[PDB]
Amino acid sequence: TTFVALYDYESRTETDLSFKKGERLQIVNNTEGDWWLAHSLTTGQTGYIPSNYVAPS
Amino acid sequence: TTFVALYDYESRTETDLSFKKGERLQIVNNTEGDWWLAHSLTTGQTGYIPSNYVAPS
Repeated sequence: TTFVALYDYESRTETDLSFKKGERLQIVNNTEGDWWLAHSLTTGQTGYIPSNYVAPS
Repeated sequence: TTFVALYDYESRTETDLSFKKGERLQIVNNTEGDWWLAHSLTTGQTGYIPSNYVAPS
């Protein structure tokens, strides 16, 4: 339930969290679900999606 | 391996993918892992993190 960072991470956008190796993090349950990097076979566009918006074929 | 969108999603940043209900999506394996919304107990900051950078307490 409480995780520890193994590496530094520097934020690349306004929505991600920067953290330093050793920081203690708690995951936030939320309605979007985990986010996955995805590719649209319909549009050819690519980027992150909220997993709770999709289902398997 | 191939997912279907259950809902429209409109992109909120430059890194997320917009898609319409019914679109067909493939997930992209990558080194960051799934992303989780997280809260830093060290800094009080909050936002998304790459899951493969952390481990359980």
